[PDB]
Amino acid sequence: AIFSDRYKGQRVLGKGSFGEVILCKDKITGQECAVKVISKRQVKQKTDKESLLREVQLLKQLDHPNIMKLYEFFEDKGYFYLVGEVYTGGELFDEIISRKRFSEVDAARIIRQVLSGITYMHKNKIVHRDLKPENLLLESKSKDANIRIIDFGLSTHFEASKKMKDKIGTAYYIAPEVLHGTYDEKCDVWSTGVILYILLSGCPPFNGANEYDILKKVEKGKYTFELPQWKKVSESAKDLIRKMLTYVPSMRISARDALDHEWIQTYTKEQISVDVPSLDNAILNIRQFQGTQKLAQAALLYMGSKLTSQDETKELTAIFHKMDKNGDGQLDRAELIEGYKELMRMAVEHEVDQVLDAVDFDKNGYIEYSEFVTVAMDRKTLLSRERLERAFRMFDSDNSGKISSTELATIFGVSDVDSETWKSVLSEVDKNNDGEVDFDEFQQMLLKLCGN
Ligand SMILES: CCOc1ccc2cc(-c3nn(C(C)C)c4ncnc(N)c34)ccc2c1
Repeated sequence: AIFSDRYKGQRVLGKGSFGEVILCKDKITGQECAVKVISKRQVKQKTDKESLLREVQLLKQLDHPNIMKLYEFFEDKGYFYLVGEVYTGGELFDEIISRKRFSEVDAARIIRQVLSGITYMHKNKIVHRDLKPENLLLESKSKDANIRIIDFGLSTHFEASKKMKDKIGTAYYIAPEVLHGTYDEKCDVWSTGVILYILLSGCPPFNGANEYDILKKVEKGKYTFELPQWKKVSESAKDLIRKMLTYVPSMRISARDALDHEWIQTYTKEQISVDVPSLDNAILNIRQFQGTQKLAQAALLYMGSKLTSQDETKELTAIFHKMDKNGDGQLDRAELIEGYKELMRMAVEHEVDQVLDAVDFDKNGYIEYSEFVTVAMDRKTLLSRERLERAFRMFDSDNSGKISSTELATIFGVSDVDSETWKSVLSEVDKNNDGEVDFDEFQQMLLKLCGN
């Protein structure tokens, strides 16, 4: 059983935990699916293979409406291919930030689904460990949509990368016992409690300028309902949170018992009989929170893609150089395709043609391969550049066009860019920056922060 015999790649869905997720189509039935591809080289394995294979076969037999459905598993010399159901509703928080109203009832409905999925996985002795908002996908982009939890089972068998672009935003949700090494299924209740806290206040209970500051707060395990917006929240909501954020895991409430809590029972009634004050301050805070996380994430991805495109620019140039036996710097369509594939080994027809459209619209003859390389690599970094700009614009909620030094400090702290380093970089871009930057200056900073 070879993966490529059955599935063809259609389009990339993203780079989630442990590797790329590619939208694929069954070659016979047309069935679309989301395949997580884990590189055995890039990602280390924790357990023996037998244990991994058994857990995988178990997961194929489990079905729950709030857990991502796993269909199939493949393996070759380099990779694992995990074939899951594709969900098109995006990440929960990216929906939440577009809503005009949000109440305790909305929060309770969300958390009841998460707790239902978790309870079922815990019954089968499967622990997530890395539960966070990113792992809550929607079937459709609407507040009416079901939540599907992704990544159950992976933490037990795969080591997470320490690359900051991957470990960004993780510190808020991780249980203290996970930091110290002894953990069980209760760690998922803790992570869910942090998410619930954020839904109801828009602020993480354990917050900080950078990873270590956040982790230090999580380890001490102390948090409060001191913020003004907690006055708008029921005592019942707060009581559940206290049980879910109980430090010693044996004293911490179970996912199953959390489903039986008064708050869940009361606020998830299909008929909203209780007061429904919109948590307006929480929505504004959550928008700020999401915006900050997505911008820091986009910033790191942009720098990563800039480095990647630097390499591939040199490699592709060398590839074409070898093919340039004439030494005239010009190649035809055929040769450009071969070289583009030669780099890929280190759809293709159509991508080349998009480049040739800009270079030689008429296509009357040969193409300066140097001209080609630029446009080829330039447009390949488009997604990251456009996503960076979109994230900047979304973070800039008042449409000021600027981000302040306080905001830069938050964004770079989350990104693990050193305070003195980015300040120095700012000074070089704009000596009279006046404690704020526009998008262009922000982008210039990112470029200097990755050796450009
Ligand atoms: C034993 C677990 O095996 C799997 C198999 C498939 C998976 C697909 C996704 C997924 N990511 N994304 C984007 C956010 C990058 C998705 N988008 C839509 N649907 C999806 N299903 C995913 C995540 C985890 C998965 C784990």
